[PDB]
Amino acid sequence: MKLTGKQTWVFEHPIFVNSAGTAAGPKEKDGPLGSLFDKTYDEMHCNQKSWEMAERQLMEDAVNVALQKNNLTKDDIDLLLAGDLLNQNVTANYVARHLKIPFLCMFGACSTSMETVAVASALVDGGFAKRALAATSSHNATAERQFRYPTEYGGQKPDTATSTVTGSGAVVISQTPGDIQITSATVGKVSDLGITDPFDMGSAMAPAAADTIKQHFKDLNRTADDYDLILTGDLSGVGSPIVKDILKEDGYPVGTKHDDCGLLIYTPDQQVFAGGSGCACSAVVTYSHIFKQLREGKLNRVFVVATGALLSPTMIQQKETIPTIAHGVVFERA
Amino acid sequence: MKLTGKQTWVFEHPIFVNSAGTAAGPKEKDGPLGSLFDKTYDEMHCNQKSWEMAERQLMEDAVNVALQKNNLTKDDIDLLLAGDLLNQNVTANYVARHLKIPFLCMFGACSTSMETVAVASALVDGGFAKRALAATSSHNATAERPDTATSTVTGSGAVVISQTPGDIQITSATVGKVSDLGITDPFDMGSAMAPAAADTIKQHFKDLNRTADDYDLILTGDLSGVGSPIVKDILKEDGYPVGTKHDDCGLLIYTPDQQVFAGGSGCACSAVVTYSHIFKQLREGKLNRVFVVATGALLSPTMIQQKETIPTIAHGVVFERA
Repeated sequence: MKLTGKQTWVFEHPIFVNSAGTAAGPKEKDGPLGSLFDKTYDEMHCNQKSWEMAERQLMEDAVNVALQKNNLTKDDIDLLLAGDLLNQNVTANYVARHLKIPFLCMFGACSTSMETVAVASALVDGGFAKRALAATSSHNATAERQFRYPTEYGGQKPDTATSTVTGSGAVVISQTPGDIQITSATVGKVSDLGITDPFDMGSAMAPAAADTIKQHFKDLNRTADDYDLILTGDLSGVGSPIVKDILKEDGYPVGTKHDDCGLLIYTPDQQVFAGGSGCACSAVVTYSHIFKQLREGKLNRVFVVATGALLSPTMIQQKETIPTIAHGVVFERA
Repeated sequence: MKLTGKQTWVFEHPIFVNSAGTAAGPKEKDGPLGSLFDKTYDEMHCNQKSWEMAERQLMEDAVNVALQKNNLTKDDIDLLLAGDLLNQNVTANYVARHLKIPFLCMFGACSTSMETVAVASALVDGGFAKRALAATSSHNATAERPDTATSTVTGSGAVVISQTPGDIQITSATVGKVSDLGITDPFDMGSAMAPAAADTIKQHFKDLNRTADDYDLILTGDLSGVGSPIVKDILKEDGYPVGTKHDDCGLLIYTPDQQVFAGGSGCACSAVVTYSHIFKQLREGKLNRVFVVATGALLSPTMIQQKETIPTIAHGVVFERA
């Protein structure tokens, strides 16, 4: 079987990333990775009438640029796996309306990034799709109309807070040889240690990432030594240290091989509090900077773990806790 | 390859439904299928403090009853594929927190029913999971937050899928694509989803070189009173008449006396009707090959506020009396 261990998929047929596209907003463009994005904007509106339309334009760009690079058209794709953090997945659904590609709407909060890639890889390895397209997007303002710090009460947004990344990433997956190769994926399970504070996501998601990372090592009988980098989605300032401790306390120290996209996307000068977040966070950083590091040879085997928080206002209203999840995928220099 | 045609998956290894569980609310319990549900309630609250907790209890029931029937425990499951129509998928996420089974949150409006089952079948056939659990739920109250309107079904259905022999067998699935003819009226879903169902049904026939004659029944999710006639016309106008082999869950779940307008709707609509009544018909032999097509409308208030249209989609799965 392809299922190895408890939660890990090891693909039999070689699965590769044929092309990757990324688009990002102004704050991203001016960040330390801004020059690596395929498309950028100076205005959050992205030349659109509304925030929702902006996020859509971001995904449109990532998808088209990805298809363009591999000299492909929407008709060369068999499956489309996408999802966004805004309810009903408006972004993906409307973009899918345009692509007219058999659509499988995914959603795992800010872990959608790797969810879509993991299942897409499995469907291409299982022979259900010759070519698959996995995409995700996020917009600072759209996510703000859904949830925001109630300033009207005079309090101040805590340092534990984070800032949603404005951008989108898309990737093309198939059995056709490429520079980057997807070798395994670990599907995570829901974790809930009891966190209730909706403003400290880092500490809430840390356990989920550690769980998935730990189960992944055990499933493949591997350790941190088997990777050049263990990249986490958006644990940011608060969660990064916490995940490194839990891993160490579990006998699987990640040491200095760990890093987080939310810490790489921006610079501590762009007033982004703890660090970056959002579905687009892990996606834009991986599809541009970590794919590149891998192509250039600066890296060989990386483990990307997108983390997500499944918390709604109505639930926190009923004294419920904040469940979290983490999904991981292993990328390697072909 | 397993991919046949444009959008259809034909599984190589035999995939079966080992067990199915369903739970429903009062209006369902008193309907013409009420006696077939595993668990029912007389109060929409389902002995819970809030509507959200009620829906959760509904999914808990369906999952446990399904696991109970096949003498299984949450630890016997490798993958959990569920989704609900309320934003952020609160129901599935919290239920998943309890099952602690590797979770893949799905969402395709009222088509989630078949989406979860189709991808679950593919992951079990591809060898990524020995046992998969697909579930969906819907609650009339959480859903709200003329003669064209519909009424959300209160209930939940769950199924267990694996390569271990069972009474019902899943032989193929057709993944649908987004359709948008231009409907903008958020109160006539039947006419908005009809095209999506017709498209998926048509592509499915062409992919497998089949016709309506190859099925004893073509079941649609919740086209209801308005969409059912429309889908039959489009199919006829396309050279693929479904004739009298068509029926809709929203027309079977309730009786035109329970004041449910056009008919039933919601993720739970197609699920509870299929996992109880149509699985049973198949076990008893009253049916042999059925094609279930769950349809969904992807419309939000904020989008309709910007003069946008209503995109829809339909996913189908072929269940066969093994």
